[PDB]
Amino acid sequence: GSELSERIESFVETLKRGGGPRSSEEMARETLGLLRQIITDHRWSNAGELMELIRREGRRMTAAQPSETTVGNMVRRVLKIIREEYGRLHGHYAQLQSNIIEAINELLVELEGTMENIAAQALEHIHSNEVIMTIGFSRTVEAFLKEAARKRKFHVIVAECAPFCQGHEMAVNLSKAGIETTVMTDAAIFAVMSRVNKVIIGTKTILANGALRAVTGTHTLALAAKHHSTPLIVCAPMFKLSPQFPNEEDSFHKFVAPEEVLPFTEGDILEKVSVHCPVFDYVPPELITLFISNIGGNAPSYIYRLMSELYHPDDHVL
Amino acid sequence: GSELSERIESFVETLKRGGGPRSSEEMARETLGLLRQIITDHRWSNAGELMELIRREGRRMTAAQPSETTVGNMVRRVLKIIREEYGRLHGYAQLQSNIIEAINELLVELEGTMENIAAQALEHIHSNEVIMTIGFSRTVEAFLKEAARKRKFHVIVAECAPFCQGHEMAVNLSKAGIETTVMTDAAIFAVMSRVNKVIIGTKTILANGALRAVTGTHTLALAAKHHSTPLIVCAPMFKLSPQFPNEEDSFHKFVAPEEVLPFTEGDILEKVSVHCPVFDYVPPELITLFISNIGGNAPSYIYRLMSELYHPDDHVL
Ligand SMILES: O=C(COc1ccc(Cl)cc1)N[C@H]1CC[C@H](NC(=O)COc2ccc(Cl)cc2)CC1
Repeated sequence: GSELSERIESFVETLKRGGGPRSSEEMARETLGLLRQIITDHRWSNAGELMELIRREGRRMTAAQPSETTVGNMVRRVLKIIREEYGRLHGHYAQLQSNIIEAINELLVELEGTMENIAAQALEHIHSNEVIMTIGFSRTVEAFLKEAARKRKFHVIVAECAPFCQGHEMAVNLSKAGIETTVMTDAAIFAVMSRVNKVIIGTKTILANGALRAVTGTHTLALAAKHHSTPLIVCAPMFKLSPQFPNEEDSFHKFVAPEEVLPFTEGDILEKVSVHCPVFDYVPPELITLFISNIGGNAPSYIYRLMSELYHPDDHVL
Repeated sequence: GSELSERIESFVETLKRGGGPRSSEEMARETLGLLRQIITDHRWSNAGELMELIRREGRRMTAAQPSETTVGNMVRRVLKIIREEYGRLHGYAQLQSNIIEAINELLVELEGTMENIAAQALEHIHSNEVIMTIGFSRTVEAFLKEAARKRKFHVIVAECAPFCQGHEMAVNLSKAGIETTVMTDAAIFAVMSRVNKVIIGTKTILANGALRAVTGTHTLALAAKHHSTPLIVCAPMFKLSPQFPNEEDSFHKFVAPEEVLPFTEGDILEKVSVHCPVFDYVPPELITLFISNIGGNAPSYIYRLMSELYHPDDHVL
């Protein structure tokens, strides 16, 4: 009642103001915790009432932050879990609720071991004396490289990000493990692409056609990798996979304050100028060669089947 | 007279039978020596008579071996030299000493082409590089073996399937310590994902920037264009020819098929058709840069060298 509504409002305001929390795995875990706290302290007679309640709350959760699609596709996965449970129990009040609770429990067990499965399958994608290229900062590709460097010797080129240098902390965290990290700017990508053997990156949201939104500057990196025919690796978990089509809905990129690009101490020229800072960039599926998740490797021409294994087409509008 | 005739006939037979001599530089030197020897002991009143005489002997020399056009383009170079000398003397008796000193300075230019390629080789090799090379030629071997004097890099040598000529190049580069790796011509696209740039040579550069070379390098250039790696053809100026590709279908030099399928195979050698082309055709769109003794040139610039070393009248010879 009161505790649920204040936790929902604090969740909406935390998604509205900034990045709370930092990692996406803790955000997915607190989304599962919010959904289970909602379903253990509510009353429903039919499964469609719970479906409409989760739809109404998920509309507010995507209206809080449209760029953060992790809560949206997590709500959609929970909705398809509700649909599968009602289908398997239709062909149901306490047994159904216990089945949904244990399904959310085993989903949390699956969610806790995504990074360890990606690090375990990292050994069959990295060979010795290799040139690795990574843009931005994410713990998935960092655990990938720091597990592949336990038995192999190779080189990682960590490119920073031009609005805010998020690759510097990743570079000083990888160089503590001794993987010979090379740091450069965003303008040298094609200027290093003649020597890069394989590009291994992460992403923010896997779209439905195999496309992906990610940190900005990686569409250029994927274009240079397609130009130089180097294979592209996406170390992404199974909660960054969303059915939101790119050209279907608006508000694709997340535009932030232009102070990180052009500071306020520039002068009188800040009135007659128009400075934009898109923190996210769109990459088409033809520039992607391989996705790597906890269940293994998949083609970009296979992601639809994962949709057919994780999402319902009636829940795409939410 | 007699000495000229027996030397010309011995040259025709040693170009008809096999590769005599071995490298292209010494046979270009002996071709220029044959041309100066056949111009010092003849009598002519007009330059057109010597033009037709050089044309007839060049027709005989290309009829000796059509795929070996170094003698043909050197005959064409001597023809353009006597053409420009008759043009600068026309606008009458001192022409012979002019052609002798022109052939002399051409031989001085031909003696110092590989050292010029080695001098300009320093701006194309960086440290900790990988290098792919197909076939065997002394130009790219000398290139790498002096570029490794100040740089540390790697050389991938892919052997040739008709004649395994990459082996002597691998053991000649490994004596200099360039960390060369020997492989077949079969994992080229299996290794093209790591090759940074490809240093090769050629046998004959055509007029449109295309080139014939040792076989398997058209596939290698297709892989280099697929991976967008720069292709560097280290070739001198006597390997430049105006012979267009679609010209009477006598492009490839077909050799005996025992190196592909031996004679001890059995009864299946009757009902099979085994071909062995030693040369292959590479279009100019798969080439990024040519390296000659005067420097580097685009494949979209070779026509100007065709306008600077040859004349369009002498293309039929
Ligand atoms: O040292 C580095 C660092 O890479 C970079 C670091 C920073 C930047 Cl900006 C650019 C590149 N990379 C090495 C990785 C092995 C490779 N190759 C070899 O050492 C051996 O070459 C071979 C040999 C055989 C085969 Cl089949 C393939 C490659 C050379 C370059």
